[PDB]
Amino acid sequence: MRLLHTMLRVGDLQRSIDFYTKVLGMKLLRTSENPEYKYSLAFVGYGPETEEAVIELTYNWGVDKYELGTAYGHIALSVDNAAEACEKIRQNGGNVTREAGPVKGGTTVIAFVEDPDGYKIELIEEGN
Amino acid sequence: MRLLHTMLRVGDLQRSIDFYTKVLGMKLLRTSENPEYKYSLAFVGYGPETEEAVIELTYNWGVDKYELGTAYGHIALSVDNAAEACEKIRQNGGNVTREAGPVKGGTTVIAFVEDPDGYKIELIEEGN
Ligand code: NI
Ligand code: NI
Repeated sequence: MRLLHTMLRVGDLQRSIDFYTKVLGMKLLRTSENPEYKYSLAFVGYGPETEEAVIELTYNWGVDKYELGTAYGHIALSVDNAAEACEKIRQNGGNVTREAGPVKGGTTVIAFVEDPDGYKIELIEEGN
Repeated sequence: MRLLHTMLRVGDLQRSIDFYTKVLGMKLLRTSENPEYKYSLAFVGYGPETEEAVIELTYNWGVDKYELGTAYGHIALSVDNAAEACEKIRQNGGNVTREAGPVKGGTTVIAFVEDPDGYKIELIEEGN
């Protein structure tokens, strides 16, 4: 068994695709529409769904906002360069909630940011 | 770059750990506790953190309930036997919201369940 994906509802599909791919470096793997139930999907990721976990973005026609709640935490991604991502993210209008820097008591560089819908993302700069 | 984990706040750590490991077949990869911030964590997954995406279960001391909200969707996992999985889940702390079966106009078998805290999980099956 394997973990396939994490699905998040977004208020604007393209805005989200633009962010994940252009700002975070993922690729748009596939997209679909469901006319019957009025929603669209997009899968974004760093590699093929067959080999690894990705993100499923769901856009319900006409719905631009959701209630985030207090349960869901975040998604953590390995980042090539934390500082730069924060910069890209910021200048790209986003919010950096935790500037890049070594984590408390450790050495690993991490940062926290928010996507366009306010979801939190943890960036961690990390057989063979 | 890769997806590292998805973090979910849980009302009872062991309760969550038992569900993901005993019912879903994941393994407990690591744990930690932090007095400053008052929480404990458990990482569960089908492979080590360096090979796969996993789940970060967060238990905030003395907090046993959160607001799920309407934004967060689910986590999808592959399974060998959706029907069997559903049964195991419904009988061990979970709930089945969508019985195993093919998707309209498809043949791929899927189901939707809820874990002990209400989080949705999508089960995707991989001549009887
Ligand atoms: Ni995390
Ligand atoms: Ni899904």
